[PDB]
Amino acid sequence: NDRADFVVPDITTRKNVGLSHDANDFTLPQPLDRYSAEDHATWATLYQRQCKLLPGRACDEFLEGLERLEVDADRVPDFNKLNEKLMAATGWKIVAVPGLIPDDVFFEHLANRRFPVTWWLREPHQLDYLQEPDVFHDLFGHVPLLINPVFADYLEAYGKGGVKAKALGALPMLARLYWYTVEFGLINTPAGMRIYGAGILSSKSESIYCLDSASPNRVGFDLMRIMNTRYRIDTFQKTYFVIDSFKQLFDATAPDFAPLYLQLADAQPWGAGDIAPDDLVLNA
Repeated sequence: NDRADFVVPDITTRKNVGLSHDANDFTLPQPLDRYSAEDHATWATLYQRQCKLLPGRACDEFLEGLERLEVDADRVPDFNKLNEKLMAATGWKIVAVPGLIPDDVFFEHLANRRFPVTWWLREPHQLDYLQEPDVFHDLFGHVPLLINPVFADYLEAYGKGGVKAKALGALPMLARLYWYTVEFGLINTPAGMRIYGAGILSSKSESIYCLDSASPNRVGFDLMRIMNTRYRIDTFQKTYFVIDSFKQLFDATAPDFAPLYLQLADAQPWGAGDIAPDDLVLNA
């Protein structure tokens, strides 16, 4: 709009009217009075649809975590109550945030075993991986995996490294690492390829596509390749990275990343659909 810019408000803005958030850490008390009977039914529908698709697809740790933490199947979970179990089982807790938050705020939470969860739920007509993460993507997609202590330690170390990053170019590199592991990672298991990425596990379409399709590349995890690989947000992934164990992912954070950012700082990144000379790729 020329000069008098009227725009479509995003869902984050509409849902948070009248609500405040901490100026420093972006947290707020979860607004339980804001979920309508309709939102509880949307949660229940999403949860049930994913639980029929996950067998043979989600890694075993994810399934066990959903069982052990008893994530509510029938309504949006009460964060405080879930935290009673999550803290005792893993040392982590979730904190409510309004929607997207600055990277530095996000790293500081992970570094301190706090996983930020957008509190609001998508509306009825927006059932598959919309614009902006919501409570189902954030809570259902990430929280169960924290039950694996190695994956929880990976996230804590990932956060600590983000807190420390200063080199220009470090942020896009860390964003690609997070996207191709925590959001869209696959893991090879004795029983076949399985999924551990939150952006996949909370999405009906991604859950099916990542293990069924011939078009995408499935490449073995390689830290430096991933930090130098672009990703697209509004379409199915063109490459998925596969780990062999959560220990391999954790061990990847062992080195201090400072020298790695400098090494990649002037590199042209790989396209999201490219295959690099040093990749090991899934056979067929």
